Amino acid sequence: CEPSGQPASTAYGPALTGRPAPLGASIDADTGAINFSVFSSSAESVSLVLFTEADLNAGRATFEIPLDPYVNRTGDVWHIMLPDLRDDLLYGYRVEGVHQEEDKDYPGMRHDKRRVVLDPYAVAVLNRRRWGQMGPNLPYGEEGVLGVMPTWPQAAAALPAARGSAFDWEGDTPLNLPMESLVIYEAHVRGFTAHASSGVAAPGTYAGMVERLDYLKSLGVNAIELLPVFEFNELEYYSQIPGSDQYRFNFWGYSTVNYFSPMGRFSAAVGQGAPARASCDEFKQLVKECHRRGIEVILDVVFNHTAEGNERGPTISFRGLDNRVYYMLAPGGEYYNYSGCGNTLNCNQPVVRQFILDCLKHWVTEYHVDGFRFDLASILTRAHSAWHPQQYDQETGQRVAMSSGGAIVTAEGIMTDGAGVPTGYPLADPPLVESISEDPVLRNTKMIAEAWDCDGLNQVGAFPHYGGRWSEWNGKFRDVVRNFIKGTDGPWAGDFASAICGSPNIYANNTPHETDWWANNGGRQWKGGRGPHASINFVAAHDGFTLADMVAYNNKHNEANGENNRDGEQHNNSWNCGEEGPTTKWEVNRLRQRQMRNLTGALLLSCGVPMINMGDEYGHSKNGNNNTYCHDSELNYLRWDQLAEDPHGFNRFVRLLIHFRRATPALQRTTFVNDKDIQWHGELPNTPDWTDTSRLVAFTLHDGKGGGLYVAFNTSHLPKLLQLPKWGGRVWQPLVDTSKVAPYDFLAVDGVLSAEDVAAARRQMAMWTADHTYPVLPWSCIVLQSAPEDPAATSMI
Amino acid sequence: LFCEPSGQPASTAYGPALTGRPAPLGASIDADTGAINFSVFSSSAESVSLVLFTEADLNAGRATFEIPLDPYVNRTGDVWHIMLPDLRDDLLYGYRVEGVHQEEDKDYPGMRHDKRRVVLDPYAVAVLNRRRWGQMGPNLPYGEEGVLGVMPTWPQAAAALPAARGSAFDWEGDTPLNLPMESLVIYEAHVRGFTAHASSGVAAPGTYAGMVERLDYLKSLGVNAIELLPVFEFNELEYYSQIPGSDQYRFNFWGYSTVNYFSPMGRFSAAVGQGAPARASCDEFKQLVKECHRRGIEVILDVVFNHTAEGNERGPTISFRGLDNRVYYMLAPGGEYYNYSGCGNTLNCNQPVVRQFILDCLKHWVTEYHVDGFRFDLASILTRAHSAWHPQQYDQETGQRVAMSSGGAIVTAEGIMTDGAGVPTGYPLADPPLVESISEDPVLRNTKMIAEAWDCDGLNQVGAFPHYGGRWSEWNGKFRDVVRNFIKGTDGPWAGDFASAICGSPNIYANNTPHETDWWANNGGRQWKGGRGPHASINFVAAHDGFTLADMVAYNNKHNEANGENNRDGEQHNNSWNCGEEGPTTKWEVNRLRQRQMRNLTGALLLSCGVPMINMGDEYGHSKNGNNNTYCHDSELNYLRWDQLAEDPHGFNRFVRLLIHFRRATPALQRTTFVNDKDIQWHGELPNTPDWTDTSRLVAFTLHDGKGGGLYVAFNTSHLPKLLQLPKWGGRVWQPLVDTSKVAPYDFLAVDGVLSAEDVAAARRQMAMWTADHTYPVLPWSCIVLQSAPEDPAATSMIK
Repeated sequence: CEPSGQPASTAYGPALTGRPAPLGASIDADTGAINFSVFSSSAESVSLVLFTEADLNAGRATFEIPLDPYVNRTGDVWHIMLPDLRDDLLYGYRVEGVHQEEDKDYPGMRHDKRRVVLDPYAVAVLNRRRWGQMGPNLPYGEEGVLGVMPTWPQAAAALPAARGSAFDWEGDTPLNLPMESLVIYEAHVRGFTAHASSGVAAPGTYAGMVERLDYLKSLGVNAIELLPVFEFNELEYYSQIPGSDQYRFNFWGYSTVNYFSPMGRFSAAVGQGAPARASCDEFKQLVKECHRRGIEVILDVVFNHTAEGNERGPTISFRGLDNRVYYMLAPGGEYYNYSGCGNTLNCNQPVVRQFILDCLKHWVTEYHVDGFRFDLASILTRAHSAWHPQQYDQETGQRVAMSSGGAIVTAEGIMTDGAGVPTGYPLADPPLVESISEDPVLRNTKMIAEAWDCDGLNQVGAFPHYGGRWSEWNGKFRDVVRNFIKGTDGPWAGDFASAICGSPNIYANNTPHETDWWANNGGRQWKGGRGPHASINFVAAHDGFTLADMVAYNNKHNEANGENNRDGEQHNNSWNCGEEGPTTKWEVNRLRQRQMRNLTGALLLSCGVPMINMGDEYGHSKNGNNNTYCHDSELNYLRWDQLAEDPHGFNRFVRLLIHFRRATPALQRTTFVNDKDIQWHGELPNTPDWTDTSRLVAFTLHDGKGGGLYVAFNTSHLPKLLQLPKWGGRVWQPLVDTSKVAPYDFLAVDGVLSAEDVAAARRQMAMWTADHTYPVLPWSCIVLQSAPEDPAATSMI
Repeated sequence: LFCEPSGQPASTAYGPALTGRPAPLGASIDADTGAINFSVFSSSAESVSLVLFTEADLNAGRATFEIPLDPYVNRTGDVWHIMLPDLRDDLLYGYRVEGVHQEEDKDYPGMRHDKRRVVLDPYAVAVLNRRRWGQMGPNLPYGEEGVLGVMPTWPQAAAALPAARGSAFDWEGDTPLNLPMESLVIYEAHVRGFTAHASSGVAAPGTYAGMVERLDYLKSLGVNAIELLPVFEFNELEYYSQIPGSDQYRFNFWGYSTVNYFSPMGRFSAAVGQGAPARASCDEFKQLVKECHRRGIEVILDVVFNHTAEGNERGPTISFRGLDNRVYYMLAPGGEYYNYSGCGNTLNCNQPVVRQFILDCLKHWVTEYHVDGFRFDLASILTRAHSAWHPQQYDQETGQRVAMSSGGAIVTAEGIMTDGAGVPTGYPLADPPLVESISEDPVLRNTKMIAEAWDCDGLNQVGAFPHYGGRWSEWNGKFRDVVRNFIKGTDGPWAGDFASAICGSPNIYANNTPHETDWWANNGGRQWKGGRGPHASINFVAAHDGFTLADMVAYNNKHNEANGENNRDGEQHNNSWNCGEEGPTTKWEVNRLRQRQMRNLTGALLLSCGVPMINMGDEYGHSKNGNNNTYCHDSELNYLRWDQLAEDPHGFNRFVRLLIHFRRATPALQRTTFVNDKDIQWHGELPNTPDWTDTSRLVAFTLHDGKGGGLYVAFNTSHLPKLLQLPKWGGRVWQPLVDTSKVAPYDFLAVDGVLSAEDVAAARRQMAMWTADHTYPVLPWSCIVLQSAPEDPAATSMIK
């Protein structure tokens, strides 16, 4: 409120002291001034820097306002208020302080007054407006020139909208659909409509996606999991791929530049010159429209590492604000690398915890988002690295060097979190995860863990989940289903039956392996208290093989990632069904058509929550590449042409199976099935094969009202005759048979089958079903429905 | 000279009688004069009178006129004859024959002349007596002086005069069709049964003309030959009486008891029932043949030359007994009737006059009625040597007949009767001159002959009936037995035997390693053992006698109580299985199994080489409630049920119809030579691995079409289902057609009023992953027929 001394300019009035809360740029409700607030415990000086867009493009600042360190600062939070500020300016911060390479008494200090760094709380960011657009060709690294390189030009943050109104939600609320009801579709914003066949107005944008959303409503999906939509740099490592005319993009976006700003290069409007805040409203429009169609939005989020990399990466934000607070560091200043990406965010140090939590609440409150999937979630359980606060000489006024550079170490010099835990140690009770799990703003927000990291920490089945608040990507489900369905000796039959049940062997298991450290110690308290809906089941996802390719290649084919690449999963549990890649051998193609459906049957006929990889609903292929992370091409694009074509009726199959699952409450459970819910069979009723050599799993599943389903997967290379369990006064009726050419693979009424067609196809087999016999082809899958016995069935149609 | 008056005066109805002529036998129009010549054989008669009737007189048991023939003028040798000019056309005729009777003089055994009777000319062109089916004859004081006729069920009969000159039937260019035997599919039908039911909806139910109105059904069914049960005049009231414990009366319904061989059964004629002259039955029958021929349907007459309606000595004297008993019937030296027929008498088939009679009869039906074939009831009797007597000798002065040693019976030294040429009477001849004549007569050379090659005294000649160079086909009783057993699932040689049956029974008609103890096959039969194709085999699973097709899958044993004889009558061993319960049931699994078994039996019948015969009603599931011998019932038991047919509740009639047409479109099944290892190949659950063991429950085969294609057929008769591995023919795929596991209409995937071409294509693509794998699942007690098509990989893409 008081003036802090800095003079007015053409763009704003005399600066005021301002307030530390809220962090970020906000409008003062009293004066209308923009209050600016940014944390840094390590900075000696801080300047607010403002840009016109032209100045920003040119690598030049328009205005600089030095903050008074006595008046424009409260504790570790710097703050200043600028009244009557031109609201089309953009902002950042020049932060001066020590640097370890210029004084080694200060490991972990990495200030650079030549940089202008981004407000971590930036509501929208501008740097480059169009996807793939290179930044300007400035003489970077010279006096007064802002930005790092053409791939990393100067970014700036948008100001709060002073005049004008907010977005009209029209009563929109997050849907709060019960977790167990979900069918999740993993999609990429750009890849969903970037392909020419998409036919939309703004290909590859938030606005483009809205235009094709009816597809996903028609497909029967009720949740979309978006790949990272937080601002990232797709030109991060832009270079020509060695031995190829293609260029290397960071396509997927698992390398976040700013966590509060939506990705501008997914915004049609920003691409066309709109103000940077336009992307905010384009994303709000998208969520609104997903909700109109009964589709939840789950954001994939990456709080385990940032785009700044290690010391050889760019100073964009955290590193130049306060490197010691934001990143996991050893006492020399080296970056712990549990993320496998160069740095590891300091998740559980207090300011960082608050940042992440504020970020999640921001996306829920401002964008009405329904859930978060946390990439490499194990990192969020690890103890942070602490440093003592900087000492200053009262006489000299000067900074005072400390023992071990002020790293809080053990007697053996090992980094510690300040409270006795060695840095990196996985916590039974991580404060961040507890905060996420218990914050009231997030209480109806779904939380999904990918419960491992890149240093071999694996917490699946015992992520700290605070009373059922977290589901987990179930990678065991993926490997089990792939092994069993291709036909593989081992324990895969038993393991598969368990997967059908929602993997209670993983989520309700209270007898950990003797060698599993986590499950025996920190994870033990978390080994129960969850039902099947904690298992996010998937057969494929953005990384790894597609469904089609899983059934077409024994080995990966990542040549397009560049000569001398060592990219992608080695152990794929795949089978090419006879020949590597495309082939005219008919028995191969017959088998692939079947195994696509068998794998999908497994996914959507299991308790827990199925996730579908974009494109696997129509047999999308990446030509055997199991790691398309760098390709801005058809390999990562939804192929609207191939979808229309549906040559062997697979998209119809998937679509109908989705809808059939949604309509079957016995598959959508919050408690595990018991011996009265499900019974196991073989070729004979109640005689399951659990042996190493098993090639058959089959089960009945009751609907609670006397009806129910019979399901069987024959993974044998031989055909089988099944004896069906006899239910008094009832017969089994055909629905799914993967041995049948489409549309008779799925006998449901639709635009292709009439109610007559279906009844006729049921009556055809009436002699087989009445006998309680059903013939099944090798590598095939059956679903039957129990119906009231009607002896007139076997008379004339 | 034939025209010189023989002495007998004119009457109000004819001119003075003339000498006449011995040939032709019967009553014929002299061309020039226009007078009626009468000629009848009798070697043993002392006196003959032509007797003439008005129908009123006939019905009142009285002659209208009588002309005694002069023995020295109106006779040449053993043929009595006389000619009547200006004969009135309302008159019918018979013969009063006088001579000796063994009851009155024991010196003349075999003689049974009775002058109280007026007998029927065996060559009668039409017969009149009772004009309505089941109408009892008039109440007359029978047995009393003056009155003709035996009893109300055997009233006086009489023969119609020949048709007047210049009035012949208009065939409109009709000829016998002369279809190749191997192309036939035969339908065994009863004229009255065909339309007697209320549901027939025809103008004249139970008649030749009634049958014409429904011929279309047969053409549409896909049949090209109808085999009519005995169409020659018989008496349906011959043993008329109430059946012990019923409201129904005993009839001779089927008609295997012939009264006159030259005359159509009058009570099958709508016209006779409506009061037309007796010859009306002739034109009505001709019309029927013409109508059959128009539709490409051949006509085959069941004929019963092994015995007659006159029975033994206790039977009625209607014709042959009263004319020349020693000639016409097979007799022992004491006058006893040989009974190889099991019916009281046995016709003396091979004696010369009788051979002439039988030949003349066959040519009559062929020439005058354009008939295409004959099926000989108990045909073995036609191979048997006859009874011979020396000619009667008379005292040249006295005149009196003279008694002879043994009654004039030509006997061995031990007293056994003989045929005159050293063969003992009854001996089955290798070369019976009757059969030789039937086989070689040029008028009959395009006429099909079919033998029921057994009789009722244990003689069996199947595989070796004297066939004169393949001129005869045979009812293959073995086919029936083998098929029945195999299909119901039965341990033994049945799989192997069933495979032989499929091939048209070469193990019977082609081979010649006769069975150790079979006397016929080792002797008279031996020259007949080979030289025939599969077309010699008439295959059947059922016939008018025995169970219907539906009753075979619903009954372990016969239920003939309603025949009055307390279930003693009928076949003892039917090789039937009730599919889990005796009679009508509510048990779904039993009813499922019958629907299949009915089709599997029919498939066996129509997917085998040889000539298949279908029994009327079996094409829709006709039942006689477990009665395997409905010989005596004039009721719905023996009537084509048009109401049940129209209903077709599990689509069985569609199945049978489509399979007949399919067979007929499949030249590989219609052969005059036997298949070899190139024409057919045998399989099991694995290709080329058939099961011929005692416990086998699977016969499967491929049949080439000689155009690169062909068929896969398989019969699983096991109680378990099976997965068949089909043989791989390079560049080709097996396509489904017939699968009795499938509920109709998917039991037969051919286009028709129910399945469109789209539906058929769709149903085939459905199975395309299975057939491409050369894997086919089959239900227990099921049958499939697959067709080889060229490989198309597009089949496993989306249907439409």
